[PDB]
This record gives sequence, structure tokens and C-alpha cells, in this order.
Amino acid sequence: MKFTVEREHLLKPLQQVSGPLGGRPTLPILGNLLLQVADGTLSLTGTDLEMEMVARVALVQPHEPGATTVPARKFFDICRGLPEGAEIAVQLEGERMLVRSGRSRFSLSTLPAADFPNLDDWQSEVEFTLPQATMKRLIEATQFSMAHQDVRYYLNGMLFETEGEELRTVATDGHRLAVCSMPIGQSLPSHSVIVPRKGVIELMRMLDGGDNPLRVQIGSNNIRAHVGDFIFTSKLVDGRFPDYRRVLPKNPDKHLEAGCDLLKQAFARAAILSNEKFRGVRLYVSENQLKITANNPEQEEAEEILDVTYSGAEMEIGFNVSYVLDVLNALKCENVRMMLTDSVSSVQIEDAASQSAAYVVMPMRL
Amino acid sequence: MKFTVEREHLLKPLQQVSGPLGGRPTLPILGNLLLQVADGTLSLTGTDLEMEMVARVALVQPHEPGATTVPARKFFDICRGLPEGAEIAVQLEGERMLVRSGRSRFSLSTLPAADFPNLDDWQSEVEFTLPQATMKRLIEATQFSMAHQDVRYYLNGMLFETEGEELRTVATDGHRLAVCSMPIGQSLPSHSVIVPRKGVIELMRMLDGGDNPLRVQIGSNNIRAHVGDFIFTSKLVDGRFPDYRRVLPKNPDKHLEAGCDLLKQAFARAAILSNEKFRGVRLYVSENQLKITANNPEQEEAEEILDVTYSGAEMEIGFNVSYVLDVLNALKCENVRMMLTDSVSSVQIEDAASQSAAYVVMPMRL
Ligand SMILES: [Ca+2]
Ligand SMILES: [Ca+2]
Ligand SMILES: [Ca+2]
Ligand SMILES: [Ca+2]
Ligand SMILES: [Ca+2]
Ligand SMILES: [Ca+2]
Ligand SMILES: [Ca+2]
Ligand SMILES: [Ca+2]
Ligand SMILES: [Cl-]
Ligand SMILES: [Cl-]
Ligand SMILES: [Cl-]
Ligand SMILES: [Cl-]
Repeated sequence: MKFTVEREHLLKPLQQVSGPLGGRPTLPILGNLLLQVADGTLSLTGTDLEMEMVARVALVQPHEPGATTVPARKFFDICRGLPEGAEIAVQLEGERMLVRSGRSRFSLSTLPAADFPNLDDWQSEVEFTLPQATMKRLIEATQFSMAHQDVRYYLNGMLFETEGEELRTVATDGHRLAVCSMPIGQSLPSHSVIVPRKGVIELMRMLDGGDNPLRVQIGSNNIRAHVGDFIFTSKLVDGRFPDYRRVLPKNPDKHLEAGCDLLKQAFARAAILSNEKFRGVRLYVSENQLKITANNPEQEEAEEILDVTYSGAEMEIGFNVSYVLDVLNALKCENVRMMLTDSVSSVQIEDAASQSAAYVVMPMRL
Repeated sequence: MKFTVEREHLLKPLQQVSGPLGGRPTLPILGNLLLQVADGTLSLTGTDLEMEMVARVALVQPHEPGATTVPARKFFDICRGLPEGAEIAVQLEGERMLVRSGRSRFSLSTLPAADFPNLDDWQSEVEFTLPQATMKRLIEATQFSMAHQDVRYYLNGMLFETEGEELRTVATDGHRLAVCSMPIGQSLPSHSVIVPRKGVIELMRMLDGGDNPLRVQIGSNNIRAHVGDFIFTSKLVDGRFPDYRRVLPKNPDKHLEAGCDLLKQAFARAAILSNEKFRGVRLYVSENQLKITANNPEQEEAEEILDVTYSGAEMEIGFNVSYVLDVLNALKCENVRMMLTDSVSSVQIEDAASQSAAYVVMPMRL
């Protein structure tokens, strides 16, 4: 195996296939990158045995086919540390990979490519394309509502659902939920899968905000995403994910509208004097007014009063203010709508000018 | 006690006296800010019993004299959380301190000002002034060479020495040393003191880069620095701080000059394949050439060759590459001079254009 590639044509793929900072790995070889030269292409692969990242680099300079594996971080750091425009010449010498550029020389330990884990081929059952910006919006809208290392593994992931011409994400941890839907202009089969946290992170990381579209393929136990000359694949998560349709309050009779930032800053200040564990705040809604209160065990108290748009019946309700602040921070908009029912029911929160995303927060008895 | 102050006039002082995050106070009340209204001035004080930060703010709106203490972080966060232009009205009502602005109300728990530790008065023995830029230069030149939680506490601090018309800082961890001297245009007595790590951090934090000169007072066991309407005091550290004059190599006549960035990038690449614990690299100097090599226990190897300016005798020497990189990162200059003796002696490193700072690194047997 031999190749010579310009620094700039290696750096991006090497970064693409790096994956998360974890370790120590199950096998030593999982800390290595698989390098394969065949048919005029260098392929670079990283895996943790469940997800896999593969980049392809066309080789315009002379090259010889073959494969090896090398320490991923060291190889990347070497390439990154070389000067702009550097010609990175790679070859094998016994059990080492030689990397040479100008008067810089490196010798890295290898492990056999034949020993690198090859995940099984699988069959696509659902396929669609969408802009990178749409995937970005879908994941960012909901990601914060995924559970955190819950024993119910399925809540730690994110639902991806096709219905009609829309892709939808749902995330929930039992206490609050987020759902976002976006049209992608294709007739889709009705289907849903659960992508694990680590897969969601990589789906986000692979977006570069350039013009390449995202091509997705869903199998029975896997999902693949292609962007340019990069492929990411992840296992799916088993389990039945909650139906968002059952979580949206059935028929909220009361609607409140307010400036997002004004509302956010009022909750943020009140939150300072809320219980550090339970984070409870109380809302009192009245004609065009919201009063927010908070107190903690040492009897410190916050009160905020705001003008808002509200003509419904007066009511009182408690919420975990972190959950509310999470939502207002994910809504990146001028005005918000809160859809209420009563003090023992959930609230739905949305951009006042868009129903693309909805958020549900359950009340607290206070 | 009563005052009303405009938010932006309160925020800077509150931040000035906040001190470090991640605090373990040795008395609960040290988590509180001391507020004192007297003679038309609000003073704000924070302390950990060893250092103390005091800000004074002139009160142009009605006020009433008195003192109390309140949780520091909550008070700051409340004021920071209020909108731009907010007027903050504060009133002490027994066990509670009321903080109100617009339609935002807060009540904070108080502890009596009478219970707030008052550090003893002490006598200045050495005094001088200097531009803030000179203090910044002196600290930034040497701070990185202080030890990291060494059991010899003096090594964790920074020596401040007056000699002639110069102020000098020295920092060392027992293996590498940094020293920087700057003229301050005043005839000084000969004196040296050790400022603890936390004091160095605050000396740096209190610089605003404005025209306010730094006024320094040194006593037998304390130091004080005044800038504008802010005073910082720190206890000094006991111990026998190393004499930099004995650490500088006596006759380092073999002088090598090289571009800082080229030297740095070569060391940074070689470092990748150095021992992760011991970080050893070897330097081979010869006419107008430097070769750097590194290897680790897996027998991975790096080699770098650069052109340099060198007409001395040939020699090799081993160094901890992290220490060398730390120096080159601190220098921020075009060219560097390395001043060598032999394979069992230390190296002195300087900006080739300035002798105001010097750095010493001990050799390694490799
Ligand atoms: Ca990588
Ligand atoms: Ca070389
Ligand atoms: Ca495969
Ligand atoms: Ca999962
Ligand atoms: Ca209404
Ligand atoms: Ca005032
Ligand atoms: Ca009190
Ligand atoms: Ca005092
Ligand atoms: Cl190329
Ligand atoms: Cl370079
Ligand atoms: Cl400060
Ligand atoms: Cl030579």
C-alpha cells in the first residue's frame, strides 16, 4: 500500500471519521483507522463495532493498492501538524506505516487490516434525500429532550419518522417532549425508527453546511447517511417509542402569547431562587398578565410580572423551570404561544408563527 | 441600609469582587458578599480569609447607611439577569435583602455583617507604581512555569522581586524556570516576596487595559494592588524560593537562532511520538542545522530537520518537549535564541530580539 495526498485532501476526511472522545476501546484496534487503497481511491474507516464512519478520497497522484490500520489520533495529529499544502507520502515498511513530508518523517505502529472489524452488509428498506439544513433543524429542535442514560434505552435515543412528505423527529424523557416535522417533497412510506444518542451526535456532526444534500437509507436494524464522499452508519434501537400524538394535550382551551426573550429572561431570573433540586416555579395567568414566582427552602423568593396576550380564565400552574427554559432556548423566535388547559395538565409551547415544532411540559404539584 | 444603583454601574464591581468559581469556603459566610453603605459610597467585599477584593461605587441616588451580607453568586446573577438599563433598588429588611427593578422582585437571605471576617490591618514596607501593561507582561511571561499543586507550596506561586529600578517575576516547578525583568522608573529597595497562585490570577484579572496605573504596596506577609476604585489584597507565601541566578547556565556560549513558529511546529509534530509520560526528545545541532527526534516505547519514531543559524560545535541533548513548547508558546516572537553548553547542562531560551525574559529547561538522559 502506497499513496501521496495533499494535506488538505486528508484533513477533512480524517476529521470526518474520528468519532467521539471515548476510550479505552474494547479492542486495541478500535483506536485505529483502517486505510484501504483500491481502484484509485483511499478509503478511511473508523468504528466502535456499532457505528461506522467511512470517507473516500480520490487518488490523483501515484499509488499502490493495499490496506493497513494505524493509531487514529496520532495519524490525524501528524497530518494536522504539517504545514499548509504539505505532500503527505505514505508507505508500509514491515509492521510500520511511514509518513513523510519534506524533512518531517514518522513511523507508526500498525495492526493488520485483515483484523479490522467489518460490519455486515444490510439491505435498505426506506430511502429519501433532504437538505442538510433540514436535518439540522430537525435534530436541534428536539435533541435536548432525549433522556440521559435512562435504563429504558429507547428514551436515550431519538425517533425518526416518515409520514406523507414529512420527516419528523421526536424526543422525550418521560417528563417533557419535543417533536418537529419538516416537508422534504417526496412521497414517503409510513415508518419510524429509534436512533441512539451516539448516532444522533454523528448525524449532526457530519453536516458541514455546504450544498451537498443528505441521502438516507433505513434498514431493519441500521440507518445510513451519505453526504458527499462520507458515509455514516449506526445501529438502531429496539423498543416501542412513545406516540407523540398521545402526549400533546388533547384540547387546550387557553392560549397565551408572549415575547420569547422577555418570557425567557423572566423565567431565568426567577429560576435563581427556585429549589436547586426540583426547580419549581409557579405561573399565575390573568387578563394580559403573567406572574412567575419562585422560592427555595431558605425562604428566598422571586417574583416577575410581564404583560402578555391572554384573555382566558385565570389559572395557576407549576413547572420545572429548567424544562421551560430548555424549550424557550430551542425556540429561536420572536413570540411564543403557550397552550394551557388547567393546573393538573400539560402545557404545549410553540413558536407563535409556526407549528413546525411543538413542546410538551408536564406540570408540578406545588 | 438602602441604595439604588444603575445596573451597569453595579455589574463591573460585582464581577470584580466575585473571585474564582468552584469554591470550597472554610466558613459558610465566605460564600457571601459583604455590602457596606457609608459616606455616600457602596463598598463590596469578597474574601476567602487569605485574599480580599474590595470595590467602591459612588452612590448618586438616595441611600441609607448600613451593612449586610448576601449570597454572592445569586446576587450577581440577579443583577446580570436584569435588562440593560435597569435601576436596581436594594433595601435591607431584617433577615432579608430586597432587590427590585421594574416588575422584578427578589428577596435574599442575609448573614450579619458583624459576623463577616475582617482581615487585620497591616503596614506597607515597600511601595511602587507601574503601568498595567508592565504587570501583564511580567505575569504572562512567567505564569506557565509555576508548579501545579506541588506539595512545596512556594513553587505554586510566583516570586516578585524589586531590584534597582526593575520589577522581576520568577516562576519554576523545580525542572523548568522562567524569569522576566522590566524597568519601572523608580529607585527600589531590594526585596522579594512569593505571591500565591490565586493572587497571581487576581492581579491579572484586575487589569482592564486602561490608563489607570497599578499601585502596589508590599508588607511583611501581605501584598496590595490598587487600580481605579478596586483594591486587591493577598497573603504572601512562606518558603525559600529558588534563586534564578543559580539556575541560569553560567556560560551558554553555543547560540542557535531559529524562526519561532518553524521551531515550534517541528517540536509539536515530534512530540506526537514522544513518551506520553516523560515527553523526551533529542536535539542534534550542527552547522546551520537542527535535527529533532522522538520515540516512544512502541518504537514509533519522529524526525524533523530544520535550517537554523548555528556556527558552534556539534552536540546533542535531550529535553522534555512539553517544557520547550511551553516556552515557545509564551514567547510570541519571530526568532528565538537557544543558548547551549553541553549534553548534561540546561538550555537557556530567549526571544532573539529581547533579553527581558529568559527560560531555562534542564536536560534529560535519553
Ligand atoms: Ca480520525
Ligand atoms: Ca527529516
Ligand atoms: Ca462492512
Ligand atoms: Ca439508546
Ligand atoms: Ca387567550
Ligand atoms: Ca446610587
Ligand atoms: Ca443578617
Ligand atoms: Ca480589614
Ligand atoms: Cl492530492
Ligand atoms: Cl512546519
Ligand atoms: Cl478583579
Ligand atoms: Cl550541518
